[PDB]
Amino acid sequence: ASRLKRELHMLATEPPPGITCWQDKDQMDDLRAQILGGANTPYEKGVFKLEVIIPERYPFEPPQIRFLTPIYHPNIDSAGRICLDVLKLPPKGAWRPSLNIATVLTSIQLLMSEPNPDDPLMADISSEFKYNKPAFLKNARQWTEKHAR
Amino acid sequence: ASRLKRELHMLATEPPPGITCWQDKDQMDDLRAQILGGANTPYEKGVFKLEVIIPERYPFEPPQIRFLTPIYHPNIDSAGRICLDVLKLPPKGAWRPSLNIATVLTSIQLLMSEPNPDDPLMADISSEFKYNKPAFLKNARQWTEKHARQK
Amino acid sequence: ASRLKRELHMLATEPPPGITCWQDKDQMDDLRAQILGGANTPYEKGVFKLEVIIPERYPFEPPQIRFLTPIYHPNIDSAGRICLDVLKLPPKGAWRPSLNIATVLTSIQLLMSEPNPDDPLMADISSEFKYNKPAFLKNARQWTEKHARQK
Ligand SMILES: [Zn+2]
Ligand SMILES: [Zn+2]
Ligand SMILES: [Zn+2]
Ligand SMILES: [Zn+2]
Repeated sequence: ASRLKRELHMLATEPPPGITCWQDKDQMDDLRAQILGGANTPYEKGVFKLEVIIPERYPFEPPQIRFLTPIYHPNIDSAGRICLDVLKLPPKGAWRPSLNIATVLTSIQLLMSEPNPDDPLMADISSEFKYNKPAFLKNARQWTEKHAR
Repeated sequence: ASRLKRELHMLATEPPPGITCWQDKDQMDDLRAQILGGANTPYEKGVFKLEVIIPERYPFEPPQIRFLTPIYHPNIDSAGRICLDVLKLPPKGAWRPSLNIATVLTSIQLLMSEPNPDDPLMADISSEFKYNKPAFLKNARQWTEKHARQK
Repeated sequence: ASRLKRELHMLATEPPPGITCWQDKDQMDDLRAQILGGANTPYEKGVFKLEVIIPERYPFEPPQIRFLTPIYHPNIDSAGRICLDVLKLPPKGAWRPSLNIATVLTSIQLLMSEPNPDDPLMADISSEFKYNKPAFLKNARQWTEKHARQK
């Protein structure tokens, strides 16, 4: 502990240029959610599990949400990370303390139904969505059958 | 502060249509495993670390297992998630309470020796496995050398 | 609970061949870091968050570090995992106890400025970096604006 304790104090106080390092404490790390796949989307009949972390400064900062169930989507990556305006920090992002967990989950449900070509987290899936939509839908349906449904 | 408790009550009793939100309590979250790379597989020289999480209603739901070590394989992704029948619920999947941690780890070891081309979690890797096999095997050997600890 | 303890006993005493289990005892898991995007790189004006885990055997094994903020780079994957010599053990790697958390964070910052096409975790990005650099720089800039920029 002597090294680590002192090491951490040196990083807190005299870090290298462009670098900072601190401790956080989440309010809650064991919250989970489930979203049903929507009618008239390739995720229909699938059930999708998610992780919801409530960070230290909620509701001033947004919940931190990743998909646990795999999903084939241009805005959702191999690690389940999600690109969405209401999940991004103010002032540039759309999160505010006048929204809540329910509204962000409803926004993720909407995203599943309305993928956004301008916000790629998965460049290959985004390219397929743009230039060969029938192939994208086939793949999205198969992944839903394999990993969700 | 008190908001969150109230918020969760409201999510629990009256959620949005198609959405549910609840609290999980894992039986154990710090359990680890290690699988030695198999003979006559491209993973031979490596050792592979995994995390094993035991959920609240085990053994009625399967263990939640992810590779911590990077591995180049069509059925395993960058988060270490694993597409395998014994890790999925019936009727589609093969989990039942007559299986256990030891048997599912053995099943994952067999999956490492026998990849499945129809169960993809990484699109480029699956395609390459089926259509450009020599490139797959070269990449799998190189990833073992560069990103796994050597045996 | 009784079932789980019985299983852990059996795994400790008579595991399947090639497979072992144990419980990790990390020194620390709640440490966070931040790297400012470097001047004269495509990551300029981005702010990048990272997770730092300090394992049981630090400083004789390296710290375990990944990006939480998405970044477009040949040596960093979709889960934020980082391919870098000082994060790996010898003989293949360069971690030694004379290094520390601060120097490794500085090495990650240097890696951002100087990608390494020998060690690709992202094959498509590595090819773009080698053969179509203006397109690499343009895409790295766009990803920075979309996922890492705060004003
Ligand atoms: Zn984003
Ligand atoms: Zn690709
Ligand atoms: Zn699957
Ligand atoms: Zn590596």
